[PDB]
Amino acid sequence: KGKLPPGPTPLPFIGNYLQLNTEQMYNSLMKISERYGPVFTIHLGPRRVVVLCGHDAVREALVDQAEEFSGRGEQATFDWVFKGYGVVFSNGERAKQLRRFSIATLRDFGVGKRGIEERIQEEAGFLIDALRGTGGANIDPTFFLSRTVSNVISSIVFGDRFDYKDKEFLSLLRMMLGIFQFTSTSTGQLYEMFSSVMKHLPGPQQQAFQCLQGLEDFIAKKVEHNQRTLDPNSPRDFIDSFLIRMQEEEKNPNTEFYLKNLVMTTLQLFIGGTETVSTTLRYGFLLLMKHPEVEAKVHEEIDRVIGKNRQPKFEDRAKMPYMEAVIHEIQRFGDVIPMSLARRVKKDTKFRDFFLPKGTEVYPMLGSVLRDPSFFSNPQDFNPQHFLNEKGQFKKSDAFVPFSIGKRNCFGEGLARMELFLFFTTVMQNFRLKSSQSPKDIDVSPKHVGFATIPRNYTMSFLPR
Ligand code: HEM
Repeated sequence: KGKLPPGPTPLPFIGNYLQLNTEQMYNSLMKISERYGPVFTIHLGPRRVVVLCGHDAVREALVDQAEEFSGRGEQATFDWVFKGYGVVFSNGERAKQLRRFSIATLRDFGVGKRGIEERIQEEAGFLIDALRGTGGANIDPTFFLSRTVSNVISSIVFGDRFDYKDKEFLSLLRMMLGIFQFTSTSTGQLYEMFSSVMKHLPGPQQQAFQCLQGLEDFIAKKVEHNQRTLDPNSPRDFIDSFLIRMQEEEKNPNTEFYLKNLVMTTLQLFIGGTETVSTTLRYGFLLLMKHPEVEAKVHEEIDRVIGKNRQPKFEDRAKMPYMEAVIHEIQRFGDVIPMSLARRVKKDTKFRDFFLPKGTEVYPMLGSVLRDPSFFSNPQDFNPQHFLNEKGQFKKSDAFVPFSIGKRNCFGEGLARMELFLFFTTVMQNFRLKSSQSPKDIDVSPKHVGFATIPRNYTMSFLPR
């Protein structure tokens, strides 16, 4: 039929604003889906976007027509500081160049090997100390977790970990949490529509830019330091590596390796490798307290497979199917990045008898995939059985796509999975979770759902086993 997907009729400038709700974009987009189908067109202000709902539609596009959908779309709040630079929000040659360099530079510093595992196990041991540091008192786990997580990716890029007491470190973590929380509030989602005007007006968005400007300034600082303490044959970290390449590409006018890409790519890995994992852990513990029966089974498997003395190791997962189903169930229910990171068609495309012209933005509704009623029997509930078969063995699912799928998929998935398995397991081995309220009253529903999925604020206590 050679034509763009159908959808609600837009008014000038505001688009389909009146047919949406900034506080609940996902729900609003799904409602519209009920009427136009799993694949439709919506206008976020002047942003013409094609929405993909359900596993089938998403896998077809991002995987079956991968190259066609390999373009990177936009996220206005982040593009405020990134402006198309860095590996995450760049396109074409710039993205091809930075992405390839990032993956390799990550493998050279241990990602996917013994070095990174040992670094994660060491940081895990530091979390344990910190948790015992509480003496079982009821606390907000938020920053206990992000400090631990952030130090993993920090080791890669900045060269070493941060001190848990380092106050500038706390400051940087508050900025990351503040930014992810803002992009999920209705104002943050309204800004996705009217950034052209909102970026110049007073309001919460300004505070969000300050936090981004604060993380950039910090990155710029560290880079300068590395720039004047650099050993061109011995790179200390990601930043030194990039610098090496930069010096090596000075006589090339068209290189993609210059200061701005270094700063942004770094700020992106720092933020990306922190908040997403931190949020996942934070939500997961909430879910475990809400479900004692599960915490109990996790303990049975941990005690049996690992014991109480040695540290859990990554390979231990092959022997812990239940613990594996849990982490998946946590990522599925969590739905951390509900609408993934926008994609855009790299060139005119024919999709399911629809025409998508070059440049069209795409919204892969990963949340609609993690809950596709056709791959999970009770999508709305937290049930590890979703990833286990009859004999209690780990069962994979094609609908499991928290890291998205396709050519611009999360290349931090490996590190994230190793972190999630080592952190959850090691904490569960050493503690039992005491929530501050009767399980039945615990609210596991989200506080904010926008660019991210944010669990509700809560306190708990870690009692020694
Ligand atoms: C449990 C944690 C994490 C989740 C749920 C997650 C999720 C995502 C998602 C949904 C995307 C977009 C994929 C697409 O375009 O189709 C993405 C992008 C990416 N992630 Fe993650 N991520 C996590 C952890 C990490 C970590 C630990 C790192 C860093 C080492 C990281 C690095 C990135 C980067 C650099 C991109 C952009 C890739 C590109 O543009 O080609 N992520 N992530």
